[PDB]
Amino acid sequence: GSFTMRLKELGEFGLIDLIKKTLESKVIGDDTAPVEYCSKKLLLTTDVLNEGVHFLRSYIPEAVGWKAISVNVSDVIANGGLPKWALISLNLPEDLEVSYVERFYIGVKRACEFYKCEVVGGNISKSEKIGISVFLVGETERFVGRDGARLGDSVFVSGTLGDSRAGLELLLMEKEEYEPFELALIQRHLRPTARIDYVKHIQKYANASMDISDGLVADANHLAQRSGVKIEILSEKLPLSNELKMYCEKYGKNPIEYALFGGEDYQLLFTHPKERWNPFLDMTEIGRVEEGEGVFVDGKKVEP
Amino acid sequence: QGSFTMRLKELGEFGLIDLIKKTLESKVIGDDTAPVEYCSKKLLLTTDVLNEGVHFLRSYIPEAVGWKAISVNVSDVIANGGLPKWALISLNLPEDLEVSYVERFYIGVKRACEFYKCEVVGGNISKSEKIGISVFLVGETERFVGRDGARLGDSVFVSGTLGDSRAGLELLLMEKEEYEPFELALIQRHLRPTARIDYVKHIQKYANASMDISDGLVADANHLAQRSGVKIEILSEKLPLSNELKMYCEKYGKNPIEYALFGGEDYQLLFTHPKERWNPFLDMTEIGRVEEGEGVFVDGKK
Ligand SMILES: Nc1ncnc2c1ncn2[C@@H]1O[C@H](COP(=O)(O)OP(=O)(O)CP(=O)(O)O)[C@@H](O)[C@H]1O
Ligand SMILES: Nc1ncnc2c1ncn2[C@@H]1O[C@H](COP(=O)(O)OP(=O)(O)CP(=O)(O)O)[C@@H](O)[C@H]1O
Ligand SMILES: [Mg+2]
Ligand SMILES: [Mg+2]
Ligand SMILES: [Mg+2]
Ligand SMILES: [Mg+2]
Ligand SMILES: [Mg+2]
Ligand SMILES: [Mg+2]
Repeated sequence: GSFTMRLKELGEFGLIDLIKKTLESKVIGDDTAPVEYCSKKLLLTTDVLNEGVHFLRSYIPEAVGWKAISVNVSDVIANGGLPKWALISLNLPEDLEVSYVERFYIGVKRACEFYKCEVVGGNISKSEKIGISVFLVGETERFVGRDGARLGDSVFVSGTLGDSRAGLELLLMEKEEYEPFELALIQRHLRPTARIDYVKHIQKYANASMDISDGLVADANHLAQRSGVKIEILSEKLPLSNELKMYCEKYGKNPIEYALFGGEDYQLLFTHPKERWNPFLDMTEIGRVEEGEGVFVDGKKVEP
Repeated sequence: QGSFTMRLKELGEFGLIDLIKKTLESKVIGDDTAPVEYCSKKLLLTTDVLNEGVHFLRSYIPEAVGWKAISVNVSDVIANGGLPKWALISLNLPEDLEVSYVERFYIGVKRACEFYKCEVVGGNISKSEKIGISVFLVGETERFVGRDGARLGDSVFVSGTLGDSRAGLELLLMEKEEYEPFELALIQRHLRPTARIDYVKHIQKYANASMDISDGLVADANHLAQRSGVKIEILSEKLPLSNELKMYCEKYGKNPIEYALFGGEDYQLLFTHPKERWNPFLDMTEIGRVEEGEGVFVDGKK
């Protein structure tokens, strides 16, 4: 035995901080990395999907391809940008069916057409399990990160919350038959759609923005932390879908818990004066930026 | 039922890439980097991967792996006529890996970025069983140079010397406690290859076809040849050999020519153009010619 500090002890964000300092980096910290180029800003970002962690080999491949692109396009949109070019690095087992990869890219192709971006390259390496690393390049006239929230700002989110988590739980049940609303939830988990419809809004009005990937509470703390402010959320303001309620009804669950802690919805979390609100978009006011520290819900403070 | 469906192993690496290209209806895929039109210039996107047990061992000096991680990708950018700008590094890391490993990896990354004048602006972290390193690089150029432009009559050049890296890998594999200075040089060339950043202008201005030598001379020359629909004739006696490589072969009874022909990971350059565009102030060596036909030949044989 020797005892040496391991990554596990440091923790995810502790490691990122170490990386940021070692690099003496000033840009690291947001969903994307803004770089100055031709009077505009290019946004560089990357996400990963590993077999056994974010999907199973039994998952429909085209959906996995759709998701791989969507997941990263989500970061770009959350920071006020439009996707442009992407590369996909694949770690593949030599026993995998050729049709799997082909179908994965069919899903990638459809997502790219939908988001109006393009996969221009990538890499292939041999491995035990499937690993998917996506690199995306986007552009914007105004980058919006996690540290620009202003006190008095209202806190917004897009769509509904908790759907993805319920979808995953339903998939885990491995039932041989699901009801329509259950398939809807499963589809939302398996095939999320990045809110590319919010780009202009974020780019023009948000003071602080990011996408909800790990859950509202957890991601709201990063926002509150980087903006050095306090976030007060009202549970009864959380946008809930009928399918989620139906799910929580059938399995004796509490919707609010799914809305606050459910991950992988890939909706947006942004802030700005309530007056900038756009009723044409499905945004919902759920709280506000108050001078202070931490994230509070109905008064009590909740940590990630 | 029975599964008779084709598996990746059967199809092969390049056959897979062709299928991927076809599926995306992509016109750009195929070269070391991907050129995209932007701001009256050409941005170059590219990605390489270093996986534990395959491209390196966890026992290798971390900072060297960090240096190489950046260097191998910058090499692709350089080989297609561009300069590196921004990079992202996605890491698959075992939760029980020493933090010192990661910090030292990034010290190597930092040093390479300062040397090549580019910057790591972000990345990703994921839990895994083994260390996985995926680097993404963005470069920029005024003139993109791919692998399909070789014109007949062109001379075939390479930079530096060849076979050094393979010699270095073999020395590493001997797991000796101490190496002679010349052996450390060889090891240095395998562990910490220096991308040919000094060739950017030359490649950008006068190369009709270019790429870096990573798989090996003959192996990569073959790609250059089929991509250009030309045949490449190389003369072994012209291959650039280093004193330390020759010293190595002398000591271990090896043939420096084989190393220069098949040795991988030197990350030197392979490009073609008229003999008159030769620049004596760069260490390029003419090793062959571009003629009509197909395939790669060495001293007459395929
Ligand atoms: N999963 C993937 N998706 C899309 N394109 C891919 C890909 N894997 C590889 N490619 C593309 O096919 C071509 C070859 O990439 P490859 O990684 O084999 O070579 P390389 O040019 O990086 C040289 P090296 O030996 O130096 O690594 C590139 O144009 C690349 O973008
Ligand atoms: N190995 C690495 N090297 C450099 N930067 C890294 C890194 N791993 C993560 N980062 C950076 O730290 C910040 C966080 O990345 P992270 O991948 O955890 O979040 P994310 O913003 O992509 C949200 P999500 O939950 O949606 O995936 C980013 O600015 C990222 O570029
Ligand atoms: Mg994000
Ligand atoms: Mg990420
Ligand atoms: Mg993300
Ligand atoms: Mg290359
Ligand atoms: Mg590559
Ligand atoms: Mg390469």
